[PDB]
Amino acid sequence: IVGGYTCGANTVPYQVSLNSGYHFCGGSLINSQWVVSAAHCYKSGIQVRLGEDNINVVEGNEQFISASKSIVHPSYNSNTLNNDIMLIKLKSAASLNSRVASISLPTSCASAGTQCLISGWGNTKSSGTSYPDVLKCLKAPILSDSSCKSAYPGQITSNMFCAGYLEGGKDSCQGDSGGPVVCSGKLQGIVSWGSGCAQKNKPGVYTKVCNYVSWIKQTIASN
Ligand SMILES: N=C(N)c1ccc(Br)cc1
Ligand SMILES: [Ca+2]
Repeated sequence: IVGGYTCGANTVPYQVSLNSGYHFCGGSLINSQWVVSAAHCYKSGIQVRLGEDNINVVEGNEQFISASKSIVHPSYNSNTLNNDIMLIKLKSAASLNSRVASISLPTSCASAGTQCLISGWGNTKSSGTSYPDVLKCLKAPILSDSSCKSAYPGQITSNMFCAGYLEGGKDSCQGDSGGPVVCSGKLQGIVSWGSGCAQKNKPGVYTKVCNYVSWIKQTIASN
C-alpha cells in the first residue's frame, strides 16, 4: 500500500497473509474454513496466517493453518487477469474472535463513489521497494466504469473495477495482491493488478466480488 496509514494491530480482522516460507499475498477470511484471494496468488504449499499485524514477529493473536485445497476460478485467464479469484479451504476451522473474524460477501455490487478500505503488507513505494512488517490501510473510492476504461483502454472487463485516485500517490501494490477491498462492511474487491503503483491516471484494478457470490457459495457448499 502506497500512501496509506498503519491500520493498527487486528483492526482488519478478516485480513490474512498467505505464507509459503514468506508472505506473498493477502486474502480475506469469509467463514471459519475458507479464504478468498486472487487467482494470480495460486501456488501449492500455502499456510494461511490469520490474526497478523507484524508478519515478522509472533505477537500472540496469530492462527497458522495449512490450506487443504485451493480452487482457482474455472475461467481465470492469467494473460488478461479476468476472473482473478481463488478459494482456499483451511485444514481446520479458525477460532473466530474480535481479532480474527470473517467478512461478509456482498448482496449488491458497490457503486462508483463508494469509499472502501484496502489493506495489505505490500510495497509502500511507487519507485523502489520498501516492505512494511505491519498491516497498511488505504481509504479509496470506487471509480466510475468510464474513468476505469479510459485509464486502461481495452483491458477492463465487467469482472473488474477501479478504485483509488487518478492523481496518483495512493494505491495498492505488489504484495497486496489477493487482499480485500471492503465497502460498507462487505467484501467488494480483491487486489488484482495495475500499471506500476500509485501512478497518475493508473488506479488499482480489483476483481469485482459481487459477480462471484453464487460461485463462491456453491463451491463452499460442495467442498
Ligand atoms: N494497485 C496496483 N497498482 C497494483 C496492484 C497489484 C499489483 Br501485483 C500491482 C499493482
Ligand atoms: Ca505476527
